[PDB]
Amino acid sequence: EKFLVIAGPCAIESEELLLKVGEEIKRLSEKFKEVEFVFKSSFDKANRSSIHSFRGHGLEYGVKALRKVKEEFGLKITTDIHESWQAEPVAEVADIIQIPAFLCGQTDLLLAAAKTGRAVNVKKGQFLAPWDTKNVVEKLKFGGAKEIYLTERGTTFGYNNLVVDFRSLPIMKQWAKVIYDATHSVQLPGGMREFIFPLIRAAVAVGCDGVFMETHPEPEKALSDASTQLPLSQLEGIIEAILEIREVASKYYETI
Amino acid sequence: KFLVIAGPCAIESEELLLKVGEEIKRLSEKFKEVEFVFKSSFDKANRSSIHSFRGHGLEYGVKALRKVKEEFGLKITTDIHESWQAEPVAEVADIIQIPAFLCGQTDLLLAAAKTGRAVNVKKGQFLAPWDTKNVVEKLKFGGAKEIYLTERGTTFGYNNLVVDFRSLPIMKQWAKVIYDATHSVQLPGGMREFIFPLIRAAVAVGCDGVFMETHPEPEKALSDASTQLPLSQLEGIIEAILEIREVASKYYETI
Amino acid sequence: EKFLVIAGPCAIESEELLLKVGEEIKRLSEKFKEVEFVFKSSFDKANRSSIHSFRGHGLEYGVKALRKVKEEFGLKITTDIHESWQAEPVAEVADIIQIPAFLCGQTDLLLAAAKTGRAVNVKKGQFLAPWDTKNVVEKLKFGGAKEIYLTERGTTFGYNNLVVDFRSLPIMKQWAKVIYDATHSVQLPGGMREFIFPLIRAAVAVGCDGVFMETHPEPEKALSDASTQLPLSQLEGIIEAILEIREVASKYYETI
Amino acid sequence: KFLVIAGPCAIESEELLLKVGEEIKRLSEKFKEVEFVFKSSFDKANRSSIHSFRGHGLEYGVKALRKVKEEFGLKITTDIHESWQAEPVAEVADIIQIPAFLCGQTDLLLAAAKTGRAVNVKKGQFLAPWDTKNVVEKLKFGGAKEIYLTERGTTFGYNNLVVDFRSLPIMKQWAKVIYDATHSVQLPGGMREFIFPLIRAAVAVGCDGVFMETHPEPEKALSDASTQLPLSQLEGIIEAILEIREVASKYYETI
Repeated sequence: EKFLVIAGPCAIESEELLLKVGEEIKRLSEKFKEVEFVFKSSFDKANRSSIHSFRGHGLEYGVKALRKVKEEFGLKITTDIHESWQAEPVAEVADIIQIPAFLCGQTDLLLAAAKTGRAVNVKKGQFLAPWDTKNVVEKLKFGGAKEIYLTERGTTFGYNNLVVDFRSLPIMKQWAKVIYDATHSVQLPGGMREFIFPLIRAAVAVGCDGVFMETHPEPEKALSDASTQLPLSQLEGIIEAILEIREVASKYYETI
Repeated sequence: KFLVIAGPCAIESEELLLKVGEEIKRLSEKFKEVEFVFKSSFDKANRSSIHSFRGHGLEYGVKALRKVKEEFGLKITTDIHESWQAEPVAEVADIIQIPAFLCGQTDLLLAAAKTGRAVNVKKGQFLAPWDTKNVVEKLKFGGAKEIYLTERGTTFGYNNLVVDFRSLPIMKQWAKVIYDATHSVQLPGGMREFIFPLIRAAVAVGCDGVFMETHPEPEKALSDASTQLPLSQLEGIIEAILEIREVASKYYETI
Repeated sequence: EKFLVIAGPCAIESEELLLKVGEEIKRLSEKFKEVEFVFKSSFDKANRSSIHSFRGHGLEYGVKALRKVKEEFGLKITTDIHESWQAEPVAEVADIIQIPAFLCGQTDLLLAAAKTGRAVNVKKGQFLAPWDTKNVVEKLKFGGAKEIYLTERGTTFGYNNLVVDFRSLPIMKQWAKVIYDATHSVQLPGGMREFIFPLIRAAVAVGCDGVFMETHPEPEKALSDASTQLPLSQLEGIIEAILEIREVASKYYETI
Repeated sequence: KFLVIAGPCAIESEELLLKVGEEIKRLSEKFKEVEFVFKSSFDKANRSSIHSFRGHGLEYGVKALRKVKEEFGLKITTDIHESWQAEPVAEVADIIQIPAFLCGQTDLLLAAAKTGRAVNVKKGQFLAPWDTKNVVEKLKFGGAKEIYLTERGTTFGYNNLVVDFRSLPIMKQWAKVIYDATHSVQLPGGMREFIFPLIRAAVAVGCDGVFMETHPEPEKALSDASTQLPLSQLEGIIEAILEIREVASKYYETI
């Protein structure tokens, strides 16, 4: 089954940044034909810590940029919504509607995403036990979603720290396809980078259906997640490595 | 003065709200020293199961709360779940409540501040005490003047919440602090026996108010049945925390 | 029932330090007659982080100093043991044998303490759930202990941090007398001081049978726990406050 | 070379030790690339219950391990619980194992180093990865030269352990790192189904060896029955981690 790689800059800082990253992703999709790539970027960071941090350029602008990426490269698209009303407009361009970790339990947002007919990817809340994502998936099916993903992005471990409990991959696999978020799982809420690659290797060795990675031409200048966004030039090598580890580990993946 | 926010978890019916409102009114008359605020949610927006009780709607709920504020002259507070609900709710609500999961949603906070009403944010289970500083700033930026931060527990492994009381003095540096006595002991996903003990700790440590869900018959509650306090037990607990506070206040640190 | 106050310098830095603190504790015992005071100090810090930190002056020296305190002031004594063989010699002076948090599950150390006929106080491990102290008490009874205490000293909460779950007081009270350790519960493993008094108020409001506090004439010069040891001149006020909070909260203590 | 430490949890009888030793010997002959070490405890010093199996004593245990080292020529490792046991154990044990709870007991570490043998410390459930640096220093001070740190999980709420794999590269800065595949998934106080998945993660991330308890019939084990790996399953798992390591080693960071 085709492995999923969801990647892109954290925030749609501009339509130019989007096309620049989109070009590299299109190139990788041509090389890694056994992979299904999905371009990701948020039209809005609705929950930055500080009121002074970069949020975005609006839904309208974001959707237009994302659509430009899709038209120009033939890339599938995914972006996250924050309130029910955003589902409809976003569904016009997004192949996969993403649900933020903090909102994984908001019934109406989930129902709004499901009725669009698009695929839905829910980031598992940092407060949520893996066995409790069962009802999240149940809500989505109830709302009409036929293609569902659950994304592992770490769990609250003391203050300002997240730990990844890899037991969650096979548990959530019982009711949905599982994606490992390599970027936000090492982030210190409220170092980090050096742990991205090692945990990604662990994820594919344990077994998942896809990986999610934020990447930017020059992370040091990103308007959000600068410290954890992967340098764009490193994406190819990371992908090649996980496909290699995936292949050799695959014969041992347990049947759920 | 000391704040006591109480009421049934969900607006099961304006009838139930009036029965609880009557008692809160009575206690209100008995403890003139305490500022009571009637609380109840018009919608349980994040029940684990799709097949659970959510409520009767915003309109029916606002109308029911209006009836309590009118019949008993009590202050009101209910929680909002999306930005568009702030204004209609602000018609009745004296204090707008922000759910713990949504404590970081900038637009929800700004829409709350914009109504001019008081705003009470439940500290997320994922949030460090010192990180509530930015939450308060967003509300100030948005024009909020009366701001409350409510302690409701912190994620401790799976399906468990622990109350780190160090948070009370930390959050107090930038806002009035309320202690949520009922959601702080519930396991997410012994509960009741621990509500009063931890309530006593909160007042011994020092807080500006206490938040408690109460129901005539918690057993039959449509939400949080396991943790809602029997209405008949409310007076005794209020008297107990006022006596403890009277003695302990002598030692509350300045900060 | 007489409230227990266990206090003293963390480590027996010298016999002079011991007599100096012992004098203040004797004075307080005369004032607070409704309190049972127990003088505490370790003849050895058997698990400092660094091999270079202060450990002590030996079992022999320590026991002799502790005995001097007992003879000179009529104060009850408590100190901790680290290996089974230490129980016998230590029992000659200690009225209460303390079991370190990390060793709360070592069957032989527990059995060695119990057969001395002395009272035993076990610090609850930072890894231990409160309902699991039941078997610790069972082991002690099996070994002959008739007077047992369980001491709350925090729980592992992420890295380098402890949280106090006050629900543990009424749970452990089901099988033993409970003591709240005001000093080590705010310590950051591997600020702190400002939280000592507030958490002590919480402990007595919830309800316990005693409090444990480390105190030193000049904390800033202590050879161990300098940051969290309470200034000796502050002890009287802390004790007075907890007796006041205890009295007003007492009528509400639940029956276990 | 890669380390594989395996054996039954408790020395239930030198007989059982010989049956397991035979298989480890065979695998030893099959995977010449791997350094096998036979492991078994002569005493379960911290069972929750006083009415549980502890063992048959240090003398009986050392004798039984001696029989394995003699009959099969395999290296040995057992854990000590108090300082006085280091020397007698060092007669047979090639590697002295320090229990996770006692990883901070200076005298136990020093007595272990003094025997001149190799020392493997299980990282406490309460210990941060970076704080293992001082543990290693105590052993060096004590004369230890071959030092191992073993990852066995971290306290995550009550009765639960989580494995933070970030610890593998952190501890590796000052010692060889071993991953304990069996105690890392046990709940203190799904287990088995998670042993192999996490073992795969450990080798994908990078470690110098793996630790696994195995028993001919775990169901009948006198200790850790729920988590000991069936002896017949050991070969397949070893082959699996060698293949994963062969491919993943290309990407292990230098550090």
